[PDB]
Amino acid sequence: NEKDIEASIVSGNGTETGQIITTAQPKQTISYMAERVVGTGSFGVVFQAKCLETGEAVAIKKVLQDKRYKNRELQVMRTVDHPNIVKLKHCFFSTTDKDELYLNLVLEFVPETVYKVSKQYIRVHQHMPIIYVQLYIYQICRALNYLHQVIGVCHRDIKPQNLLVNPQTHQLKICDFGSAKMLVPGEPNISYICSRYYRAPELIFGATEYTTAIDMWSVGCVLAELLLGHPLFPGESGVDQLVEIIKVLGTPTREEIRCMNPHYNEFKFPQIKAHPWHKVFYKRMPPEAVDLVSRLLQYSPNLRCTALAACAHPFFNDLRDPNASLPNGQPLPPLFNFTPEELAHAPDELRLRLIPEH
Repeated sequence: NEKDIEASIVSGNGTETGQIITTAQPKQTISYMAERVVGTGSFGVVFQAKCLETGEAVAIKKVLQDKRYKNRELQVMRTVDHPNIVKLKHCFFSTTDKDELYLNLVLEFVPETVYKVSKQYIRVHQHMPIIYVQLYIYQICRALNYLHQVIGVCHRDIKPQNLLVNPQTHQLKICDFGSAKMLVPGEPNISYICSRYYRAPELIFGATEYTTAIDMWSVGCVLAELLLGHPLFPGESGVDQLVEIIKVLGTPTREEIRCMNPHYNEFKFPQIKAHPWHKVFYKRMPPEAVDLVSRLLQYSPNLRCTALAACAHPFFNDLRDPNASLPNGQPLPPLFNFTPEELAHAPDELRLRLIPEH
């Protein structure tokens, strides 16, 4: 089936064009001038392109087709439609002499990432305004809710580089679903996923039956990173990453290790007392921020927050203000324009806090 298509290339240092069919009843020529790689990954590279027909700049993720492990990326991409997840526009094959097959995913062009924006603030040695922290983290959690509930998929690699940012609207969209999977109880999963800094400690203790909570740990770590202006848990390796977590949270209880991975059994380690959240962040930093960070960063995944619940956290009261705006006067992005399926997560309590009076 598939119904993915071939490309044709025009090359030679002067230009770099790829020609394509769009979709269909009569198919139509669509072309892209390639330019400027803006990221890689273990399988493929993301590069900018100009759609020669329309004019629209786009971001084409060239994925190297190596059997290795699951795709699922295209499967998810086709069937997702939400303001805070990236829109797939087209997909095609970009094969060349010998080598092998490349699958190209033509995504909408969003320039900056959270990683870039954070680097900007950090290199001026001055912290990033809370408004933005609230907007981005809120928009992650919203997207996560849709993924977890509507689509039923766990993104499974929430990291700053996988989060696009419009510098004008300050709209954020989740990127790169190479690691995403519909988590099924019973059928065991891969243990070793998610960038190490943002990796939930279930995955560290070799879990296999894990929930969507792993992504909510990741947003916990992103949020911390935005407040701290540096990675909260900068692990060098799996073991060093574990310790980095222990330095803040303290040593896990046997009950907590149960919740994380029952099969693991004992954990040979001394009992380090937790370095309290209060002394992890500034006195400046809003209590609501620390409260959220702490609820997101727990060992036991069940006690961890859910995406939609997080969205309704007091920390995002500011965003729900009727007079709320970007610091340059311009309005906030779409925040509360929920679809009914988005809010199929029952609680009316939640709904009421979630959508403001306006």
